[PDB]
Amino acid sequence: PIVQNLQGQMVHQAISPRTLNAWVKVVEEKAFSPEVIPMFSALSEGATPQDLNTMLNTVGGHQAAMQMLKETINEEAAEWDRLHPVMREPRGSDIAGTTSTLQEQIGWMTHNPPIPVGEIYKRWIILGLNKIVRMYSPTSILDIRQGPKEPFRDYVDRFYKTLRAEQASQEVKNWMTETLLVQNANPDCKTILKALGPGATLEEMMTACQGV
Amino acid sequence: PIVQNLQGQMVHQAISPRTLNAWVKVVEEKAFSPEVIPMFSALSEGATPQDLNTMLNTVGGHQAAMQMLKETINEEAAEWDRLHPVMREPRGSDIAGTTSTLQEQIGWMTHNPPIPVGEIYKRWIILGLNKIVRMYSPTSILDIRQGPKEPFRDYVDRFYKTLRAEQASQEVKNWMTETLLVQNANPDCKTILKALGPGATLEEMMTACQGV
Amino acid sequence: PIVQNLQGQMVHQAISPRTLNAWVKVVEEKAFSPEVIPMFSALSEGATPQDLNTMLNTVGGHQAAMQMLKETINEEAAEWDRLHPVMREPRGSDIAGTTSTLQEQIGWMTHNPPIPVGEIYKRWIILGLNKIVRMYSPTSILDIRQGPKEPFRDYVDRFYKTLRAEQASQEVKNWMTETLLVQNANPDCKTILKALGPGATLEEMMTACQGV
Amino acid sequence: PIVQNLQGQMVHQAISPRTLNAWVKVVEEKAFSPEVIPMFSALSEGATPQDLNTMLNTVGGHQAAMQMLKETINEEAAEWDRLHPVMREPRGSDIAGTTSTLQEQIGWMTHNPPIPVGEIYKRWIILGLNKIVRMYSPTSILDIRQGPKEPFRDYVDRFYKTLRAEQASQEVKNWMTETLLVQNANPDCKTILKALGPGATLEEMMTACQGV
Amino acid sequence: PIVQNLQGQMVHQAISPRTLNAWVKVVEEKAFSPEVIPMFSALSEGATPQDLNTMLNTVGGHQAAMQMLKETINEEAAEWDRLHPVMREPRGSDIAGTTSTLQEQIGWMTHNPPIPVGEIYKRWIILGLNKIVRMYSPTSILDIRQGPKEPFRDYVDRFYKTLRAEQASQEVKNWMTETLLVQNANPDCKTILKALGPGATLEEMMTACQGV
Amino acid sequence: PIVQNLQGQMVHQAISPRTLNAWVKVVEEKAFSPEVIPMFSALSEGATPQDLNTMLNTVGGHQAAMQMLKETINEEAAEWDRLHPVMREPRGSDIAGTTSTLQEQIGWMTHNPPIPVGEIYKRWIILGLNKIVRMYSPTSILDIRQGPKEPFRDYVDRFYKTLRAEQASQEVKNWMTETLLVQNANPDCKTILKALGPGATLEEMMTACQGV
Repeated sequence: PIVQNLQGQMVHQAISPRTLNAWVKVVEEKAFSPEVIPMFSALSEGATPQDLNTMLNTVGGHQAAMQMLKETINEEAAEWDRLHPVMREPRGSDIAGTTSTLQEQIGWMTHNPPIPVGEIYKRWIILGLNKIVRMYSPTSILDIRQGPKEPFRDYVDRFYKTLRAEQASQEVKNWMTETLLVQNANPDCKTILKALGPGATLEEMMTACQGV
Repeated sequence: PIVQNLQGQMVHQAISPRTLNAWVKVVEEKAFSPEVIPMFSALSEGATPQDLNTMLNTVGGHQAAMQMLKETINEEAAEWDRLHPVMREPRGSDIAGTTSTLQEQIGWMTHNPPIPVGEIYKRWIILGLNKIVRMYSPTSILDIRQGPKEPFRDYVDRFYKTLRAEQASQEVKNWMTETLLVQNANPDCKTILKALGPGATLEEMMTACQGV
Repeated sequence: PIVQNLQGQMVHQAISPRTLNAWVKVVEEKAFSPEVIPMFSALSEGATPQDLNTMLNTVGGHQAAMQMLKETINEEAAEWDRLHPVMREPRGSDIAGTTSTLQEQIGWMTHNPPIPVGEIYKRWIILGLNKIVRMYSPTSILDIRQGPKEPFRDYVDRFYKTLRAEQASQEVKNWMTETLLVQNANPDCKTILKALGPGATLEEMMTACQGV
Repeated sequence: PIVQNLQGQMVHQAISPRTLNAWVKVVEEKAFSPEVIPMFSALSEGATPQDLNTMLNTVGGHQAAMQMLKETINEEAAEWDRLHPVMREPRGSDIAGTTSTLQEQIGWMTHNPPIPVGEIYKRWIILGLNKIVRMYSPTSILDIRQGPKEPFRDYVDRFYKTLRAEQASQEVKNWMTETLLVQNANPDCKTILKALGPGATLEEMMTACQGV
Repeated sequence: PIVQNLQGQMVHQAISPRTLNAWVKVVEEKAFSPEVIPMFSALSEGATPQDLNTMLNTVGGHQAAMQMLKETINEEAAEWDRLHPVMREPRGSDIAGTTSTLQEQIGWMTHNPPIPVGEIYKRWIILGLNKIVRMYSPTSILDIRQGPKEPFRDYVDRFYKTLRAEQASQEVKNWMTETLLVQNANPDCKTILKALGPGATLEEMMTACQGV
Repeated sequence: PIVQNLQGQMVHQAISPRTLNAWVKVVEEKAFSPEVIPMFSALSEGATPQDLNTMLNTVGGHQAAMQMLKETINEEAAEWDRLHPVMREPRGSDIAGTTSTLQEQIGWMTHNPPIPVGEIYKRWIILGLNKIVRMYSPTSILDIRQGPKEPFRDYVDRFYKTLRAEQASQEVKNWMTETLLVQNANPDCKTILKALGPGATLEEMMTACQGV
């Protein structure tokens, strides 16, 4: 993070060892389940590009995913260089924190019109983590179907946990929650849900189908 | 949370990783048992809408419940937009922290007459968590009955833990504690309780029925 | 708790998540063993009524006990209303933190002559926790008796752990420590203790009876 | 502890929940092994009598020992009252924190000539914990003897761990370390030790007898 | 680390016990897997040479590796002495924190033109940890080959985890990711990958080969 | 530690309970393996003699070692008294923190020419811990020999972990690393090592002998 020193100048605060241990535990245990993106944004809230790189580089496992992340960051950095022909003006590799010093990063982040290289880079990281979260999804929403004995609440949990990983825009997810959620319910359950009509909320669907 | 910087301006404090881990543990382990509402209010005490969204989005399981929560927040945000036709005046989606920046959220929360979008949104969240807590209750108070060998204290614990989840107003809960608590006691126990008359406190009921 | 802001005004400090987790662990594990009262007073040291309510409401189990606590607090609040007919003058429900805002609570607690609603309410809570601790005692001091093979130290531990829960005033507890402690010792042990005469301290009793 | 407020007046700091949990763990697990006295002095370093009472009252087990502690504190408080016939002048029960408010305790501890009631009371507590540590010693130093197959280092560990609990003054402990340590060694080992003569240090004794 | 005292002079902050326990856990558990270098740089962010030596000296196991580290630091210190013939000008052993006091180290690190002996020494340490990480790699990238039944994602994880340890420059690693990654895939998988042509990204390779 | 109060005077900071628990865990678990000396110096970084005594006195086990430590400190204190015939001038027992108050210790440590009794005493402690670490070494370097099937890396780890405990000066340790390390290698391994000649570094030795 960045903290102002008592001497009246902008200074780095090192990302806490407790925060790094929390992030490493998150990635190693949850294995790019979609709640990894909000944990990244939460743990990384004030991060410089050096702090962001520290979070990525300390992940030990999943080096296939962490490579997909690096090469996503490289194409985002390339598009930045294309959009911004040449404090310095930061190149994409400066925002990615590879060709810039910590003092340049703080210089940009605290400039009079701030150039928020920590936020820009955290966007490119979250774009890469999105791609990874989609790829690590073990199944796709059209293949989520309710078992003949399965509680509708457990099927709904599976459906929406899969729908978090799915790529499509909110208009398509709206269509999925309207149509697929009913269509993939089991034969007894689906009758209950159809009897509600198309406007049923998820609360109405679950409470109507509770204990079917 | 919000904290004033030493430079004399309002600034964000990121929700602590320890607080996020505590909240995620609460939701994942206690699975919307009613003590989740007070743990939410306790852990979320100073939260901006960005902090509130961070707490909701980091929950990994229970995505059926977390969807019921989101669509509750959306209808609360819609009613806000209806009640408040158009710093900006915050739209419901601004209070829900989706269409507003963190700097707008802090701007409202620290305005000279403060517009407390963190508190307003935390109300809408607690309304959704209430609906979820009721739905995740495995049984209803009229079906809580004492076993013929069950200690009256364990039945009272089951009864009042169920009565926390129940929807009804305090006048109805008063009626439930007066009538159902006696009526659903086992045949030996119920005689002891009836002998106290209708005015008995819960201490009087439990101490009279101890070791029946 | 209450903390003065750097801007020169009284402000809330939220009860720490670590303190809440510690209190919840205390209540859930120790199940109103008498050391719950001092842990409450220790963890709750600076608490406003909102903080006190947060501590009570986050307990998940023991909802029979937590109901006995609420209805104790209600009768204490009723006696306060009776003793104090009508910053505002706080009603009993204001001190219990149900009809008062956090800003009213801090207003009273930091008034020029402070009205210490956090301390008053913590007294009513400890009165209720006392009643609960007595009721959750599995046995009573006149039924604590030493086994023929049991070490006198283990019997003394059982006796005084029971004597903590017992209701009676210190004059009665003095009589209990003088008479019952000897009278309920096992037949070999009781001879050793009687040989000391009535003035023996607990150290003298235990050291004389060690390894009997 | 005591901390000066930013408003320029002496104020209480509540004993940390982590410190209380550490003390309770110490007492419950180590069961008045002699390292409990230094852990008490370490955890209690700045304590007021209210903090000291909080540490004692939160111990759940060992209520025989905690009673011996209370009645030791009472006789120390009685001797204080005898030595000091009557801010107020603190009575022994004021120093024990039972008849004094926290504001009186801080008033004495921060008086212009400070009256250090926290240190005085911590002395009386450590006197009681000493008596308890001696009584909870499972054996006495004259009964610590080396087994015929036992390593001299393990016997030395047993001997000095017992010698910590023993009551006697340093002159007597010096005699014990000189004479009993050799005299109670096993028959082969004792020959090795006798060959060193009476002036041998414990390092010389252990290194000479290593691997006997 | 270094922190300015409130008296207006540069002062040491001791490396936290939590940070030391975290580093010792990292080295002892992860056993110079390549994520040890970023954990070192993360935990050591503000370190003086005394703090760096404290991190190295507290490692208990792996004393073969920690000797390779010391003798790497010695040759780096020798090259520094060669490059810099003779506050003092720091000798290599001063930068390694062996012949310099903590007050000299802080004197250099806070000099008007700062001489950043903590950063210089942390470079020499990371050079030694690199050599160790390469040597502790159980296999080399040309020997990483996919099993006939092994998922391509697990092979990619093994390949890139090995490629982290490998010595070669980024141009050689680029060649390895282009050619060896395909060449060492199993016979069915390798056909899928070859069908993409040479320009395929790792995302394209993994998504094309998913569930082969 | 020592911290300046906001009132402008030097004051004690109590050694943290987390630091004491960390030290007690270190000593009890690692049992004077040589990494105990750097953990002591790390955890004790700012310690007064009272803090140092608190660290020693809270160790529960190993009372043979802790006695060797005390009597080492006593002879160091005696040599100090001999070297320094008589704020006061501190006697050796004042530096050992037994005959001095905490306010005398802080008085010396913050004197205008500081008399650093905490550092002096920490030296005497580390001298005693060295003697203990040597004595608790289960074997000596001339008896460390490689098994016929044992990996050379595991033998090197055993050798250098033993060489940490060994008493001798760096010139003798240099001779040991040059000659004994080869001489005590197993018959196949020793041929590989001899083929390198006498100038081989430990990296060269281990990499040449890897997988023998």
